[PDB]
Amino acid sequence: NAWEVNFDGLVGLTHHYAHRFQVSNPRLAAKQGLLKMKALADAGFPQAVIPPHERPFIPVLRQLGFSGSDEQVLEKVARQAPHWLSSVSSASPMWVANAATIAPSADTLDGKVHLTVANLNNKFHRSLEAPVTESLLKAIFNDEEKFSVHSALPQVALLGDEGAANHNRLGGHYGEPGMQLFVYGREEGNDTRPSRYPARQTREASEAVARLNQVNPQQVIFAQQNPDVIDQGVFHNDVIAVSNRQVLFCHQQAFARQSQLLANLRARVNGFMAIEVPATQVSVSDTVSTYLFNSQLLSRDDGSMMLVLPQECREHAGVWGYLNELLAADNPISELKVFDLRESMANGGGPACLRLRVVLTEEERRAVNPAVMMNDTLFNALNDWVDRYYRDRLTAADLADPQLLREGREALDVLSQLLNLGSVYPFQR
Amino acid sequence: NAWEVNFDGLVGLTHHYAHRFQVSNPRLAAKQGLLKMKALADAGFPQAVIPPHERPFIPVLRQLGFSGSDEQVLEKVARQAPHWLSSVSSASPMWVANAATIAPSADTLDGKVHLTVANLNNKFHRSLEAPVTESLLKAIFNDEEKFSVHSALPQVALLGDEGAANHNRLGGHYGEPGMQLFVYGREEGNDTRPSRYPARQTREASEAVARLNQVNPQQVIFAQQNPDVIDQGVFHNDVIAVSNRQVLFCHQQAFARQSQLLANLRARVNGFMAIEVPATQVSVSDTVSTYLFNSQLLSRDDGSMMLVLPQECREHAGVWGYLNELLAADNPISELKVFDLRESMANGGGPACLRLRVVLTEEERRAVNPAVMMNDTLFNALNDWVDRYYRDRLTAADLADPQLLREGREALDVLSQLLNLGSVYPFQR
Ligand SMILES: [K+]
Ligand SMILES: [K+]
Repeated sequence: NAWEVNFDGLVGLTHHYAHRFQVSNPRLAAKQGLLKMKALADAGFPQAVIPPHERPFIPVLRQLGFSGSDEQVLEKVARQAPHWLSSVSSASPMWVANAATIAPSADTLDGKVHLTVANLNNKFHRSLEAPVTESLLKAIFNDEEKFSVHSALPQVALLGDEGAANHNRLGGHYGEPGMQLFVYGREEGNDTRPSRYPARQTREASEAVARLNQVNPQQVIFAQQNPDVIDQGVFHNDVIAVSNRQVLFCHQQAFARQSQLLANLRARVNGFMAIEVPATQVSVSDTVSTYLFNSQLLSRDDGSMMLVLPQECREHAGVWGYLNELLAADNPISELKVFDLRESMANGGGPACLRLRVVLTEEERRAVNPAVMMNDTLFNALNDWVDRYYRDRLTAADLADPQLLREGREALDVLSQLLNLGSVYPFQR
Repeated sequence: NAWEVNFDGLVGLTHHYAHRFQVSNPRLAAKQGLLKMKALADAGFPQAVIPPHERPFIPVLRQLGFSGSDEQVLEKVARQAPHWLSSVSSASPMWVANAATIAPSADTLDGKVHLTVANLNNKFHRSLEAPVTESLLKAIFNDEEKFSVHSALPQVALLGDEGAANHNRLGGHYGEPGMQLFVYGREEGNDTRPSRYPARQTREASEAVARLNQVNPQQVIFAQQNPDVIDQGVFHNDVIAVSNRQVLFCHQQAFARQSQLLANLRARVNGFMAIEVPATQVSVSDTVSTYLFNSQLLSRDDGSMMLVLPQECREHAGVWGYLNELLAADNPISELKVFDLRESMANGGGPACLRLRVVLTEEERRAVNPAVMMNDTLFNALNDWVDRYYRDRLTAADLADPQLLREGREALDVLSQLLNLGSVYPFQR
């Protein structure tokens, strides 16, 4: 039987702000993330980890015209065009919800697990991720008889893809064929689209990923996000809705043709249950500020569920009130769990943004690189690694420091050994 | 003694329309282009050629999720999503003015000729060109002691680059250090930008290419295109202005701060002469429909110049009238030459769009692959090749034909032998 395994992103050393804060705490950011990972693991929810990337990323600076040695390039950019430093030093890869789109073997035509890297074309600093993200996935899901990793879609606005963050999977047990729901923000020919915040996900992209992941045509549904919610701050579906098994926890203003979509899911998903949060109870604004929907909806063995939320949801009387009501109402959600993720939330990432859901059978679980599976040993090893290399204070100005560069290179080289990934980074090649 | 050599694009076999004409004539399109090439060569203007690309381009269709053999992929796309066929079968590479940005050795810090491939990120069908365009340039400008080809900038809207079409070079003799003028349509932070037709060229990209091409900082000027002209159809600078030696032939509504730009050129370029066409005489509309500014401004040995224009300029009484006046006025232009380029103009390409200007010293000219330099032998060989493989009629519907695919592959394989390029195309690797 298959279980849903969460793969979380280990915050990188250059985590920074580019709130009125300019000083970040990389070390604390990583520790907060590790704590969430460990807690869930300890509670019985399969957990794994995905490492940070090479930052600053000098290769793209060379692509931009700066030549010399890594340190000279860094110096030239610092002196001539320092704004690029921030753009090539983001710890954004930590939000693995955007790393790729997953298709469990129960939904594929060739019976293998498929993962398609997201190009993340809309944002320059995130578009840099794809190549390295592909290497990491291939080093983690290395067994080609069980896993199939596809390269990201062409890097153009027409095929903007933000991955799992806009993906959903509904059904009975995880191991059974499920219904996949792809949410997009825009499509060619459709005049209905955001007018203040461009849509990062296009239907053309979603459909291509569906194709690449060999998804059964009858087990896929494409739905357009409500354009008005996007203009309010919902840049990904995972900020206004989340799914798990037969449940779809969403805001009433989440989808363009919501009524139609839900009815369709009810007809196609056995026992499907939609939990819509009316705007009266919680507004879109409240949703965006608390990240109520960027929560993880987990399943226990008895069929009950747990909601993992960021601290902002508890600090908001209105949302907390709603959650306690939901807890007592007639539905699977029987527990609420809150985590302090201030560092990630400062840059726009909640509990779900930091994780990538991968349903794996018992045999597939065994095929995954064991060095990335969470347990006491990995937890302690990572914590020590963080205490050794991560700084407690960082600003954009420190990105020009050659020593930060050197520290990050050693750190990643040591981590690649710890996670048994080999020479997975560009600088190692 | 350096000369400016024109490298024209040989129209590909899939030239088609995706006016209301639906039937294209690939063969005629190629022959019209060859005729212009030959005429200029015969008149004494150094001329060379750049081959078409692999079309349909199946590899991108696979990236989009269609698997199987080349024929099956083609079949699946034709049946499932036929609109992709057109987007991967464009003969757009013919407009080599967008292939890359050139820096003559007289302007470079390392004394070599630099060529940076344009990403052409704005349009999906043209963004496919970069990789193959890079291989072709490296096979034509193969001597690395004389030429340096740099890969295209990252494929993101922030770094949209359309190449030479937005470039200009002013100065005395071609071989002397010249003043480079980079024209862009938008830049970050600048609220001044097109509002109807997105700007394909960003200042950030222009500046990066300037760096890649090792351009002397004092020999470069960045100027913003007038946003109002862009919204009227001027998607590239070579549709509203053209330079040559000490002359800059442009429309009065060409640049944002025109007065300041021209005064600056007057101060930095000896003998600089700006020929501004007032709106009263020729409107922007007239400009866009006739392609008056997408003309080639050539130099003869005595210092006189010749304007190479598309038929549309002669057919427009107003523009033709202005040209005759310009010919008699006090300036270097002493001759007008018109060519029939209806096929290319049908898709938005005039004489200049079909050519890439490369200033080369005598030694550099000798270093260029001799097999692509224009002469009677190459001219006759190419015309025969065209007659053998090009169809007289074509529509988007024919792009699904496996036989057209096979014809194009053999044609390109034979052409690669004729032009002594080796296995330069993906299908040959
Ligand atoms: K409940
Ligand atoms: K004249």
